[PDB]
Amino acid sequence: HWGYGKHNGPEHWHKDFPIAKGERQSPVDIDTHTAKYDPSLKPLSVSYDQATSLRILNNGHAFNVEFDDSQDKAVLKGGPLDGTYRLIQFHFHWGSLDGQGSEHTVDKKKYAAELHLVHWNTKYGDFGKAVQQPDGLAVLGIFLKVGSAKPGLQKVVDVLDSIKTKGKSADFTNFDPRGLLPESLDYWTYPGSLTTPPLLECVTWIVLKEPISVSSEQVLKFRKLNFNGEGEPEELMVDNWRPAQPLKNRQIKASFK
Ligand SMILES: [Zn+2]
Repeated sequence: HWGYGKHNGPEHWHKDFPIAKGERQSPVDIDTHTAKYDPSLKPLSVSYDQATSLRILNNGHAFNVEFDDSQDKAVLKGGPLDGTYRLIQFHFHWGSLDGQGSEHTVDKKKYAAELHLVHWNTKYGDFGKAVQQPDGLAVLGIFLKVGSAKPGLQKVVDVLDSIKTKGKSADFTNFDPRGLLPESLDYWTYPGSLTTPPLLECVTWIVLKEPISVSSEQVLKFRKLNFNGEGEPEELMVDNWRPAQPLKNRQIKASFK
């Protein structure tokens, strides 16, 4: 149904998913002049040494790099979080041009793309149970700007030809998500939602302050993916981002001074 076209884009989602107009929707604009340092946040802990990637899938909206989440292999803990959150997948949002593509914004600045590492709270047993809880998910968001290449992204870029169209997948084992992280783990955090239907308000967002750089050639390969299925008219997979939503009765907290 839903997508990012003219006729089915974000501004339409509310008809089928009324929480689209909810109290804790994502993404948001992060105003660096109102987010406040919070000395209570605990250090953040990204433990990806035992991550087992399995497959990469074009779902018609983005591509997901999927992990084995049936044990505590790759987990996020610390920061704002209580307990342990297991990595299930990562995906990106990106633009048709370098001046747009991110979902979150920083002082209204749009980055070229945004990476989402999605993790679910083990206290709820499965992903599908977790998304029904306000503290069910933790999403680590990382901005991408265009400049030098990101070596740890190339293995992703190089498999994209094999998943050009909706419904295609490829084996994608032994990929190390640590190669997608910036140097610093300074972050902003707030409570919000999934940014695609069903838009559930189940996410603790953790948005890193430092972007990673990718090359123009890397991003150009993202933009050659298709929203459509095999043999259908080509619709390039670009501009698969939701714009900023109202902050409402939320505060964005900073991990850093
Ligand atoms: Zn996302």
